[PDB]
Amino acid sequence: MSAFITFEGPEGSGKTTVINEVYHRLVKDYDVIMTREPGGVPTGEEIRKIVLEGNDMDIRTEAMLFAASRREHLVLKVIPALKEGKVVLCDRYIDSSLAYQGYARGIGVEEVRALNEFAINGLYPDLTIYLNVSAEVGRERIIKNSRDQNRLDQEDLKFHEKVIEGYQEIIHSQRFKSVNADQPLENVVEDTYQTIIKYLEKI
Amino acid sequence: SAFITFEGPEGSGKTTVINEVYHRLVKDYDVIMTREPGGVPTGEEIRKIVLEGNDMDIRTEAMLFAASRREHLVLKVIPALKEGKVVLCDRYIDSSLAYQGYARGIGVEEVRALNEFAINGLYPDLTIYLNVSAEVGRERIIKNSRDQNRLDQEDLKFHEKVIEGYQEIIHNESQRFKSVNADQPLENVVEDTYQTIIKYLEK
Repeated sequence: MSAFITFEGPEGSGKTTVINEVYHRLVKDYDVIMTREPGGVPTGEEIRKIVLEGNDMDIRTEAMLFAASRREHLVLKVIPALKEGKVVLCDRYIDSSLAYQGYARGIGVEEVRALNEFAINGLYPDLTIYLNVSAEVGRERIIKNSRDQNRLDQEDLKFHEKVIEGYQEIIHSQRFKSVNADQPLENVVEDTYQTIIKYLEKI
Repeated sequence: SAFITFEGPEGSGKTTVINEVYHRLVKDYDVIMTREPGGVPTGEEIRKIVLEGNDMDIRTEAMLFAASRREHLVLKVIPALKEGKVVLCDRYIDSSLAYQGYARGIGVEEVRALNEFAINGLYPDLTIYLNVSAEVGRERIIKNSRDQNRLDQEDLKFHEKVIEGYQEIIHNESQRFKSVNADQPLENVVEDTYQTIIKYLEK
């Protein structure tokens, strides 16, 4: 049957790699799609461009625009797939907004949750993989992946720590499954894949 | 000194923009503009090998363009930077990544490795991305083509892929990147680019 599976984690958690590798394994046996907001949905792309073009934009305005883009992605892409009985793998969803805008940026987690409950109208994921990386491991991955940087500055280090603190508060319901993302990526992929098959096959 | 690159797909107004921005900048800054390989003889000779090729392997092409890029860098750009000049360049590593790495399918991590070898740590201080939507870009190309009234399918698909490659590169949110809305009339694209550059130089 259908399943809406989201992937969450801070920068440096291996998330992009993980979702892609898992998608490539799952597609052999499941009617699966992989997406990331706005996912090619034109209204979502237009909304997101307003944020990209913003100049010192108010963070609550940004959050509302992201929530609107989220809804467009959900109604025009995700829900149609779930109605066809597909497995939908989504790279970031409500929890990202809560950790980044709510906690790290300081709007407030409850405030951003209220906004996002309006946007999703009850459509919480069936399963959410939290790629649980420590700040230090994540930092090295971020430096490695960053084309132009060899060390992170203090502002970036602190923000990364605050995002992790936020996610830790959020994950402390049954939809969340944590995977140890401090392991080599090959193991993070394997643990994630096994977590998902157990959910899908109800074993 | 500042090394500033301009990037964007065909139909982004790049040629017009760099030329007009340079004209204004010359009045107030010690600045030069160069079109890679910039008349550097070795860079030109290396490039000619590609231009005269017959069904040449794309990796061979990429390595030759990288060697040509390095000659431009060591013989023309770096000496100008060392003299305190601002150097505007019409294409650089982001173009190779979007075109060769993503669109032509060599692989982004592979082209990144080659780019890194070629530049030996010399990243732009500032990169202006002329962010055009595929549809406006398409229409600009048709407008500027004296021999075509419509683009063929293959060319449309390739254009879309290059834009998608650039979108992945700016999703990385590196501070050197600054996105300019290239869907606007060119007069506005020029103005926004010029204001972006002066803000950086006066910081």
